[PDB]
Amino acid sequence: MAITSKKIENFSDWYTQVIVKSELIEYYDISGCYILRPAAYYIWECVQAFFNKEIKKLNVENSYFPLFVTKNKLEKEKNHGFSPEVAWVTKYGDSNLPEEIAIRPTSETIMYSVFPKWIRSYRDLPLKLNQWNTVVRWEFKQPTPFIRTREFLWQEGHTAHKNEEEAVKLVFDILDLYRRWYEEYLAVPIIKGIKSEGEKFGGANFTSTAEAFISENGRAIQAATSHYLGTNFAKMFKIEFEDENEVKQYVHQTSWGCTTRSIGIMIMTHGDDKGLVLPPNVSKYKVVIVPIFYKTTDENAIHSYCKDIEKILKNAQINCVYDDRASYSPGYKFNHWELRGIPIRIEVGPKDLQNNSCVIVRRDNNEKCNVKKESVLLETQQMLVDIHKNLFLKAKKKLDDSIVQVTSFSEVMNALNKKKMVLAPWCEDIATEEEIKKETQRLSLNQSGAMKPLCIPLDQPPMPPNMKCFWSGKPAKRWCLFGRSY
Amino acid sequence: MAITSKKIENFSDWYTQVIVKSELIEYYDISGCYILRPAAYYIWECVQAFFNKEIKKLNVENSYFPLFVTKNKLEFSPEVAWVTKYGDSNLPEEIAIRPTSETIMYSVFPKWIRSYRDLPLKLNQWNTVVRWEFKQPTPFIRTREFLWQEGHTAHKNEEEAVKLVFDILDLYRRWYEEYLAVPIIKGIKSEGEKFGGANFTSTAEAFISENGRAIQAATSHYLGTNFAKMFKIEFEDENEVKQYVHQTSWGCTTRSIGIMIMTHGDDKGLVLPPNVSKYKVVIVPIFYKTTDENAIHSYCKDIEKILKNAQINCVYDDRASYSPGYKFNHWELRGIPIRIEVGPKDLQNNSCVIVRRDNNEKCNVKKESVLLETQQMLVDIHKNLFLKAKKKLDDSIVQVTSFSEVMNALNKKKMVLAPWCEDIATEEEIKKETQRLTLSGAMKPLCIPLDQPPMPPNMKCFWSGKPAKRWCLFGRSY
Ligand SMILES: Nc1ncnc2c1ncn2[C@@H]1O[C@H](COP(=O)(O)OP(=O)(O)NP(=O)(O)O)[C@@H](O)[C@H]1O
Ligand SMILES: Nc1ncnc2c1ncn2[C@@H]1O[C@H](COP(=O)(O)OP(=O)(O)NP(=O)(O)O)[C@@H](O)[C@H]1O
Ligand SMILES: O=C(C[C@H]1NCCC[C@@H]1O)Cn1cnc2cc(Br)c(Cl)cc2c1=O
Ligand SMILES: O=C(C[C@H]1NCCC[C@@H]1O)Cn1cnc2cc(Br)c(Cl)cc2c1=O
Ligand SMILES: [Mg+2]
Ligand SMILES: [Mg+2]
Repeated sequence: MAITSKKIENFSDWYTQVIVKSELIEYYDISGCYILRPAAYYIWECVQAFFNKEIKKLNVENSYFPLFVTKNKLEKEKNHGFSPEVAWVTKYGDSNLPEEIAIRPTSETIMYSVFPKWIRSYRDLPLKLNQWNTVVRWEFKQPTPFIRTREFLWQEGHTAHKNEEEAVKLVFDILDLYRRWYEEYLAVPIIKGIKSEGEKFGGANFTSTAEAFISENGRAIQAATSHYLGTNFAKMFKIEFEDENEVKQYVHQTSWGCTTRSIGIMIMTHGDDKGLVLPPNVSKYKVVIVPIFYKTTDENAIHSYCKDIEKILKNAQINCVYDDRASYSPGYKFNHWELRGIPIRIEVGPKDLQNNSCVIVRRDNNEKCNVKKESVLLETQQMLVDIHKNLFLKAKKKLDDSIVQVTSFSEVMNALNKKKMVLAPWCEDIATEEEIKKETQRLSLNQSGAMKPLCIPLDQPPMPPNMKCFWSGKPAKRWCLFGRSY
Repeated sequence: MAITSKKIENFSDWYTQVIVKSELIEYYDISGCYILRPAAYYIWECVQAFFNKEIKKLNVENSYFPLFVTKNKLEFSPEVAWVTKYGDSNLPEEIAIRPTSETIMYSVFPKWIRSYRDLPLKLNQWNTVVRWEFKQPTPFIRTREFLWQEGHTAHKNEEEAVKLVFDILDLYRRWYEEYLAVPIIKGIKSEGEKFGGANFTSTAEAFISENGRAIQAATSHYLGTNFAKMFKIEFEDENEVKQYVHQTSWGCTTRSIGIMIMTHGDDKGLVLPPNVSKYKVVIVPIFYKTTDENAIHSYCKDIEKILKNAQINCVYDDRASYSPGYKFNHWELRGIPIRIEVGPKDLQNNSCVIVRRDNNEKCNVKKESVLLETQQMLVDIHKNLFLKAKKKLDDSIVQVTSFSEVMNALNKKKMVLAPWCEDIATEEEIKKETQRLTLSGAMKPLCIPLDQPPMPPNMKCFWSGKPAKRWCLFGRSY
């Protein structure tokens, strides 16, 4: 088992190979659904634990609402173009249901229908809820393991506040928790930003977003969402509270979500030609121990040594595996565990046993270092930190190198052709969005190739005071990130 | 609000009132589906964190398998929900929502298991399933959708598998007893009540005194090679000989929450084992003057700090809209284990008043020691709840030798322990005759308990008169 396609040459097939052979997923006889094996789900558990800790600090309470929602309830607020993606239960056994029932594609209509019962006065606020659940969307866009799946795991938070300031504050708090969840657990850098009027969630006042970029195929991917919903849903669902004068006021809402797409983003960011590369924080085993016998008499000495090292790491709660299987060569094992993304390999040969040393090898850059057994615990600890740092830094470099700043449309296509995004001064007129889509599609016929507004970044470079929009020529308001996406 | 029906007098309405007014659930416009509000879901998270910790000591690895299973792979029948449409178009073939995941997982087990080095395979899922139940649903107890976990393992032999079966069963015991303060009885299902694909089903049974109802609390099966043969799950042993795997499966649902409520709830509302209550303590201030307000606020906050510094989550109810009485009632209703009242008189003593939820005992405590006496109290409450429940379980069993004795016992809201021949045949006979004489009156074999009383040398079966093999538990259920 080896990775047959190179990441830069054939990214799609490299991806499918990596995720199957590293034992993250199995494919399934229902298109767009994938089995999450222990190695994948472990990553989900880690980020889940982190995120739970941090939102409980914000006093968000977990909850669980039904998987099913009635047609009447799901469809109450007009359509507001999701309808072909709804999966419908039409019967139980061989008996038709009087009315069909939908599986949740998200929980707005389920939760907000009961919010008025729970919110009567200003004394009931804020209301802060989260769910860890599964949803179903029958994606017609190309399904891709983790990135776009028809059933996926995720978290949805919904809150309601007495005013705008408090809700918006929470929207950005959540957003930085997403930043930390990418950075600290997946070693993935993201760009924070505000979605254009064309790209935001229809029900939202504004949509803030974390964007990632896969440099290897030049594609941006939305990494997480955090919305200021204002009073839009409060009006739709009649969610009001009597204020301190017993005057009825609309709540100010937020919602926010992040999915197993994250695992996908992480795989694509750090994976190399040898396979999966895991940040230590989301790998079950931090270290693999591999014995080496240069045709040596005593297997048992080396075995006992290896065992000692394993006990040292395990006792320090650094989980590890000792691969003592007789039926595979050391080289086989090196490759096998590289493919599975074990952050550190420790090799023990006969020479090492004589010197009370061992050889430590980093998954990320393949650097080796002979070190004394009695120092392995401190070395390992530090190395697991270094690895994370390295991964993050490398990813950040690629991210920063993927942003070409431009001032006129004339520079754009070149940039797109080099698998980059563009940062451009933009008038933000809603009409220009589809225009820019159409033109970049058309011009891509020569080189979907359309580029779209990814986000208005929080980190704006200086805007020269007479600067014009790259596209319309009108006055430019802010810098916007554009690029091709998933 | 308060509880309008008494537990002993009208159990159903009491239960409905308690779950809604203590803010555990909201009813929903699809029958048998219930919203889990933060207080119920918190309970679920606690027992989940515990179970995860323990199965992870057994090298069980969590995973997630799809909600959907194809018609082919799936093939009880009318209980499955079918998705047949996306938007306005029909799926070319209908897909089911999982009622359980045996066919989803065991289909892929052959690919993952090649040799004894791949064994044991130990997987768990925290997920949801849907079963379209015929019976009227009961919040937590029997719901159309429920959360649960499913564990599935495959071992190289019978011995290892069976040992895992009972390790898991004990973990369920601890789930109920150390976290929900509910006593259970370990037993083995009769040959008609067991899981069909199983070699044997082990089970934990609970009982509700007040309505005389037995509830299956959790399951742990030895599956032997049944599924290994039907699904072709084989491993190369250490001599390169192919052998069938020996499998196990086990599960426990949000029903456990129900079992706890019913067990500990009283006529003031919810009663919670301290470890599954978000707030262990509510601190309530008591005023006379506007002058007192500051000194009592500070003091209160001080207590708060102490508790929270010792990782004891608590709520200071400094609301002015409400009287201390209303507060007491409100937080008792929501099942907070401890109430610390702080008044002026207490303030002059550097003391306060601590009040227990389970038995309403009050006592004065000096600020300096509040921490230590709260910790102890939280232990004591759990213990008291468990012990009391245990008594009520023990007094719920009536040992009989002939069917002559059964019926009075049943009608006293009891279950019977009887010597039985374990003839599958006798199982529906007994049920047809027990109800002849919104829930059924029939009684069924609950479990053949692991702790067997001695069987007198030639004792006859309480029903068929044939020789008795073992002592079995019989009773009414949901
Ligand atoms: N099918 C999917 N599988 C996995 N993750 C998804 C899927 N659809 C959306 N997400 C992610 O879920 C988060 C919440 O997304 P949401 O607001 O529901 O996205 P959306 O409106 O559907 N945008 P789109 O990706 O174009 O479908 C986003 O950060 C997406 O990255
Ligand atoms: N509808 C339900 N809601 C909640 N818990 C349930 C439900 N059905 C079964 N359980 C519990 O889930 C656990 C696993 O049992 P399982 O084998 O899945 O069902 P079961 O034994 O067939 N129960 P039943 O269908 O009522 O005869 C047991 O503790 C059951 O009591
Ligand atoms: O799901 C959303 C908005 C937000 N819901 C809570 C978590 C964070 C998330 O961004 C946008 N969205 C995305 N896909 C959908 C698909 C269908 Br089908 C429906 Cl009915 C509705 C939707 C839908 O509302
Ligand atoms: O669900 C089971 C057996 C075990 N599955 C894994 C966890 C523990 C549990 O006891 C029994 N069971 C109960 N109800 C079912 C309903 C339907 Br519909 C189907 Cl198809 C199958 C079943 C079914 O197999
Ligand atoms: Mg979408
Ligand atoms: Mg059933």
